[PDB]
Amino acid sequence: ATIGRISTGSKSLDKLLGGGIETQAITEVFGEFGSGKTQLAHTLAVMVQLPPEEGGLNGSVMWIDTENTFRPERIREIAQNRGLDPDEVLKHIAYARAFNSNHQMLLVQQAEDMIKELLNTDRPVKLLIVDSLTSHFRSEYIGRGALAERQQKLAKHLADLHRLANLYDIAVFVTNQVILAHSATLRVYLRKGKGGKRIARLIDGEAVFSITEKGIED
Repeated sequence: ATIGRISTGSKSLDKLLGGGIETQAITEVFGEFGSGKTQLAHTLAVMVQLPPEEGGLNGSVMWIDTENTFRPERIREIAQNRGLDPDEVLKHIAYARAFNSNHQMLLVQQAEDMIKELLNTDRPVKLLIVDSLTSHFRSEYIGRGALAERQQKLAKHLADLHRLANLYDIAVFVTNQVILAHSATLRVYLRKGKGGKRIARLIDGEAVFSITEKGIED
């Protein structure tokens, strides 16, 4: 299947990404607390639901939340301010809280059931968010020997996510609060800049955007 692209809401960030976030890929955003990772996730969960000529994929969303940071009213606000029905947009987000890293891993396997169910509807899953990818792994796997164990478990979790992305033509978008290896297909470093702006750089030019009532935009 041909790759799809999802607009982030920011023309600057879209250009940095080569046209938006890609299906059949894991895009990781990483940066300090407050860099805007979760705001970008909320914006993408709306943008993907737009039709293709507006930067979406007519898609539904699955969201795995490890930090209780999903805000339904933020979805509704972004949707309404972009001309979309807030309740329809919210309804197309399947939401799950992951209680620990092992539950997080099961939830990704569980997501395949709904992905298959929706695959031939008019709104197949096109975006799978894991926010935060790493928080439970960081809290649970700590101390001597934890580097190898944590990286091996994360590698398996990421392999599961890569399979869903590649098999079902989904964009996987993950957040990471920040020498270690990584296996996301694209890594985007996010940081605060002047004037309330956020700055994004690809890891291994820079885009600049604001967090607004429309989610993010230039």
